[PDB]
Amino acid sequence: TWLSDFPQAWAETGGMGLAVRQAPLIIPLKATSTPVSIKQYPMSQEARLGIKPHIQRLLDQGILVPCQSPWNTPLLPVKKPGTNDYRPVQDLAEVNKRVEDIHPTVPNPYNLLSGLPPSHQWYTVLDLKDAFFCLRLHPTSQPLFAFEWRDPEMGISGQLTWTRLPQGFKNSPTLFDEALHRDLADFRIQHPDLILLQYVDDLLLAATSELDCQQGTRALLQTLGNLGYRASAKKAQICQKQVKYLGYLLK
Repeated sequence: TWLSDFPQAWAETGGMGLAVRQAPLIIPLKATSTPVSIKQYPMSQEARLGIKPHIQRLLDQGILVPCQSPWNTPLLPVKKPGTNDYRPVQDLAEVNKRVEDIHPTVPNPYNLLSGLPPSHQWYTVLDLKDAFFCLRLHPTSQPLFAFEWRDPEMGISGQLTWTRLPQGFKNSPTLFDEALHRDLADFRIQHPDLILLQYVDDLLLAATSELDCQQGTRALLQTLGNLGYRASAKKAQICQKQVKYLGYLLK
């Protein structure tokens, strides 16, 4: 129904996204910042083989590429509770510390919803999958996020780094919010009878009736697909009068 019509708007059917209108991002440093190289902490064999699959996937998607840089931060295998699944988690504290700050133009998780008029009772909530990875990193800033990766009988031994905005980077939330705000501006002007709330990668569309919500959602998904974003079809809440958004429950 809603999936078949917009295959490029869903993560499950469109694959990894890529914001086609966003130029590669350059990351400004603080004036006195200098490169930091924290060597990779030793890792249990179970851990390394545990994250290999995630690292390999990332490399297949071209999100990770080999490199060599004077920057380097530790990669930590984070054991998922209950299961024997390890997720690669990088500690960018030392890098975040050296990057120039950005003043979040982000409204607020509360004052946001409080603006919603009671006149719009129909909602559609969407969360974008791997939002940060949809924004590319300019090759000049890529070296900042480098880390070590080695695996004997695998294929490589050295440093890897990201070609997309990484997790753990203090400025990703804001950078993605601003980018998505730029990409969805026209949508707003083209649909003044709809209310569009957006906080980083979580979206809420409000209409004055089930019909407008239906048509508004179709237009939104269409727009997200064209742009290269991907929402979670699994967690989507389409044209409902009661939905949960940002932890809050609406009725």
